[PDB]
Amino acid sequence: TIVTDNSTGNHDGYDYEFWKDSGGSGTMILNSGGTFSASWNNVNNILFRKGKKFNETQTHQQVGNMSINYGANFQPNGNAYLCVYGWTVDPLVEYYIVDSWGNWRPPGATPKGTITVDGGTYDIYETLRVNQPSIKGIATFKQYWSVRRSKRTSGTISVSNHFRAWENLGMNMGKMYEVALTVEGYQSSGSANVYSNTLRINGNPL
Repeated sequence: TIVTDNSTGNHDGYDYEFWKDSGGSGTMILNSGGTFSASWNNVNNILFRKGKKFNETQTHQQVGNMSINYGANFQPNGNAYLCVYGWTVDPLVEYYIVDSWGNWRPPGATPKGTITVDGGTYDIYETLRVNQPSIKGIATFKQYWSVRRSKRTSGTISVSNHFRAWENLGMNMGKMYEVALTVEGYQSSGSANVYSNTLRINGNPL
């Protein structure tokens, strides 16, 4: 069913979220299980995601091994990411595992290292966000990034492998708040059809 405004629910067992600030328009259509499609037009910032929200009490190791099998028809006109996305609390952390992008490879900082995983190479990045909107109000928090060296819009993302690698370069993780397959748009238009999206925990689908 159709979402065109900030809305936070559950659909076919996947937690979904549509979030946009002021200006432009967006349409998220909710489909089977993890799938969805998105259209956005002249937005500042928009996020469409479908994944799992957590109760905020366990670390990633406790939650188990996570892996995402997805496929997407990704068509950005401008700045947009296709990625696994989410947060930890304590420390507050916003994180991105980016598999494809529009005209600009994020996040424009200095790579701290690389992980090679799922058939490709990812540069790793840490950035700082100072008094910014967050899930826990206006806060100061870090962003962790793994950004693929070349664009890909289907395959497996071994989410936990990334986390291990982040902790290994001393980028510590808090307690799981969310992991989700995300389309994010910045000052762009475009559309994305996420025809496939299965989150597995310990080999266990959703």
